[PDB]
Amino acid sequence: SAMEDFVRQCFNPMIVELAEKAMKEYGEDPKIETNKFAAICTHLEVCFMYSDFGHRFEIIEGRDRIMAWTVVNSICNTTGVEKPKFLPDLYDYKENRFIEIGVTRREVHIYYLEKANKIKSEKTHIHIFSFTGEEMATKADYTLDEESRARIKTRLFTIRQEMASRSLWDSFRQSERGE
Ligand SMILES: N#Cc1[nH]c(Br)cc(=O)c1O
Ligand SMILES: [Mn+2]
Ligand SMILES: [Mn+2]
Repeated sequence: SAMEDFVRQCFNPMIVELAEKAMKEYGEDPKIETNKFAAICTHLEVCFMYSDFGHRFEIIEGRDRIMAWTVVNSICNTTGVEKPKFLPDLYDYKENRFIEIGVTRREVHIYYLEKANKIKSEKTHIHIFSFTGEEMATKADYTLDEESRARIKTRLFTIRQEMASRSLWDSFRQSERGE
């Protein structure tokens, strides 16, 4: 029950509510799949931090599927960018490309390969963050300036260390749930 307490204590209510909604979609109980719960919250918060550091970015993640696809289709219709096969996380209006955001407890390159093999689209930019301050991005183009990426890396490390002080990090990292 400690993972749920930590989640509600370190993530703001909006993020927690969105994550619980995602889990209700999956038919998953956040009191049981606690690690997936924390992972969902962390990925949501990274996506929102990313989109706020720009308005440069359009947030697709966190919307219900109806709204997410409505926004994707609006962007495609008004830009001509090819429609992604999977719901991406953001749209970058400056570079004019969709972005998939990855947050992993494994090596950034392994998860990068996983994401790139999955989405199978040369056009969606991919950006992977770890909990150790590492990143990897398509073409090594990290989109953001050093300060914003620093802010995200700090937040992720801090989440890791909070989990560690509560003896939660070990279970969370050995689990691939949420990636
Ligand atoms: N939608 C969605 C989604 N689901 C998992 Br699992 C990992 C992600 O990075 C992501 O954007
Ligand atoms: Mn997503
Ligand atoms: Mn993502």
